[PDB]
Amino acid sequence: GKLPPGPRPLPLLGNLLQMDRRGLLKSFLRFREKYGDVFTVHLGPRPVVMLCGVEAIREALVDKAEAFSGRGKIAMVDPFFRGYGVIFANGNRWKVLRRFSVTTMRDFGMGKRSVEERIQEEAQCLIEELRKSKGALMDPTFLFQSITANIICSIVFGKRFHYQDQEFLKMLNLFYQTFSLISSVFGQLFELFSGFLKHFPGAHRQVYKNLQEINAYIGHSVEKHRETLDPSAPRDLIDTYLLHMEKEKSAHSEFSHQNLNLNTLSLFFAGTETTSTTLRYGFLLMLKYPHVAERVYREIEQVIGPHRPPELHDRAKMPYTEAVIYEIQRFSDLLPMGVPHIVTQHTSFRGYIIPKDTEVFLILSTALHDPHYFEKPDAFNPDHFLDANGALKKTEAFIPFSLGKRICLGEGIARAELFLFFTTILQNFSMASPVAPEDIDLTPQECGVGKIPPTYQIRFLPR
Ligand code: HEM
Ligand SMILES: C[C@@H]1Nc2ccc(Cl)cc2[C@@](C#CC2CC2)(C(F)(F)F)O1
Ligand SMILES: OCCCCCC1CCCCC1
Repeated sequence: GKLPPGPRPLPLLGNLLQMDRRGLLKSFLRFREKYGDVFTVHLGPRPVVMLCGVEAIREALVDKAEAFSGRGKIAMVDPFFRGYGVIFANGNRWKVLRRFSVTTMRDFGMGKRSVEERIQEEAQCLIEELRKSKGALMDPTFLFQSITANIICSIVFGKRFHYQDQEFLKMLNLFYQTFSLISSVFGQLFELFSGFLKHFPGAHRQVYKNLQEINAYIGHSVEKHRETLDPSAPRDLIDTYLLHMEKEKSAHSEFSHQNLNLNTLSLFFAGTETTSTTLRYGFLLMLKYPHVAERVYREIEQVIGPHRPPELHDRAKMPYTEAVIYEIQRFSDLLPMGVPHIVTQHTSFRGYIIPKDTEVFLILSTALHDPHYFEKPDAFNPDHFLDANGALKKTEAFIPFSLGKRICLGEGIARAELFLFFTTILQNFSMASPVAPEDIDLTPQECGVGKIPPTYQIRFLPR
């Protein structure tokens, strides 16, 4: 009837000396073997409760939704955010920010374009730039970032940036580096001992300087918007929000500038670096499994044809591609420990008691890798999402977007980018590398808050 069991901690160090040099996750995986699906680890001074397996995670996020809906914090970025912006917002600030953030994808501008259409145009620009490389080896990183970021900017600032633009390439670089520093080994140790490390040089200081610098750009852009603002013809997200700041009198209110900047920062960042990451991994996987690429190509050829651009409508008619995409995300396993939650009350769980405000990780990646749902789960295989006839077999253990109240509000957009971008690129190209399939190493560089694929060279060969 106490906190869940786990390794016995030491005062001032916690469970430091039972961890696993590999990582926070590899550590937690070892503990799971000993203590089962629900257990307690002391990350430095605090207890944090781990939940593993799809049954436990659903039980928490869905069945006990009200209790498990709070947001914890990530030590590396907390000094920057400190509770502002939808990702790290709690209580009413979150209720407000979330509602707003959702109803501004799901509610699109009267005259302005569709979400699909924004993506469909991007994809073109992209193919019209892959051709302009005339088949050269390149690192796709900067481009995969470029296309996903332009989808947000489109909604947020009402516009896009050119792939060969400088200030733009500098920004996307601040994102990439920040995300990787958070996912770094220091970044993990920082989770454990931020209290002490705060006072010394290290990545945390860079992640701050980066966040400040992006936020500065957003800030200026907000100022520019406020000047040219038209009360009865809003251009984008920013305009919409500036018009809710119509609530200047109503007295104690959640639409601060701090929220504006921080919220936007929050979206850009999440919407840019996670899809881009998935795509990046997608194409590495295609290099290692050309048979899959070819079989996806065939379906595109057999359902869409070689000319007309793919569209969302086609998705129903083409299961193999969908299954491949699902498998990419499942295997990409982008947010292994999800993002930290907290319990909003003294909370009863499988006979244990988790006190109000205890941090709770939902080890999402124990779901995606459950052997009971995926034969040989360590291995990349589209079959995982197909029945006996090659029809799409959805499964309730596929939760890369988490569940319940906090669940990704980009799911719609992401699943649309992954489909359109993937199939459009493949429609017009085929993949080549100097490296052989047998020799392609999938092992990530960085494996922390986020799984970051190893850095690779690829070429795009017109079809
Ligand atoms: C395949 C790509 C993506 C994956 C795997 C993914 C995954 C996740 C996960 C695991 C969470 C936290 C779940 C939890 O709270 O327990 C989350 C939340 C969030 N995602 Fe995504 N995401 C993706 C793409 C996107 C996109 C396209 C956007 C659009 C802006 C986005 C914006 C957000 C935001 C703002 C949150 C915080 C939601 C909240 O706390 O209320 N993400 N996502
Ligand atoms: C789902 C979510 N979105 C997000 C948004 C902003 C910031 Cl600073 C960090 C994140 C965060 C992330 C991420 C991966 C790099 C894209 C994080 F790191 F805080 F956990 O995850
Ligand atoms: O508040 C905790 C004080 C002790 C911190 C010392 C550890 C800091 C992280 C690396 C190993 C030593």
